Amino acid sequence: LIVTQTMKGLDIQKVAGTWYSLAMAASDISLLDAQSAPLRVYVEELKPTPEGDLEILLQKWENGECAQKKIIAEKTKIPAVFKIDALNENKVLVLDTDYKKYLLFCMENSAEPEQSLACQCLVRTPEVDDEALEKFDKALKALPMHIRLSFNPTQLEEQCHI
Ligand SMILES: CCCCCCCCCC(=O)O
Ligand SMILES: [Cl-]
Repeated sequence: LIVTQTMKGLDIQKVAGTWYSLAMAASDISLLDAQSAPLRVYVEELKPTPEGDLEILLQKWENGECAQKKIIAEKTKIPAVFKIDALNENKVLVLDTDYKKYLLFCMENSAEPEQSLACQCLVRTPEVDDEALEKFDKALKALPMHIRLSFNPTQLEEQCHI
């Protein structure tokens, strides 16, 4: 795979707290298409553990309902890159953040050709941050994305952005 945008000097303890999935993009349409597509996940909160792992609370559509999830992303030697345990190796990379307004991250299946990738623009507040979106869109220029979604403040205050 392919994301070579990573934040230098990341302090993971400082991303802790409330986030909103303002926008999402993926390499393949089917990753985000359906309400229950695999990477259509809505971030609720980031909880870095005191040993530097990253616990992720999120919502996902799974029954005919919005199910809650807890994902644990384990630290690696690279401060901006974490690994989620599965039948396959898949990583979380933090591309950019200011901790207090926005965070840009991607998730990719490692590895390899390249294939499969989804990125989000996270913001602290249920508001459309055009500047965070502009940085998201800048980051995505380097990537082979084929679907992009964006949410309005009303959806951002609903479960699964309904
Ligand atoms: C630093 C932002 C962390 C958010 C990463 C969300 C990972 C969800 C991957 C999944 O379970 O499909
Ligand atoms: Cl790490």
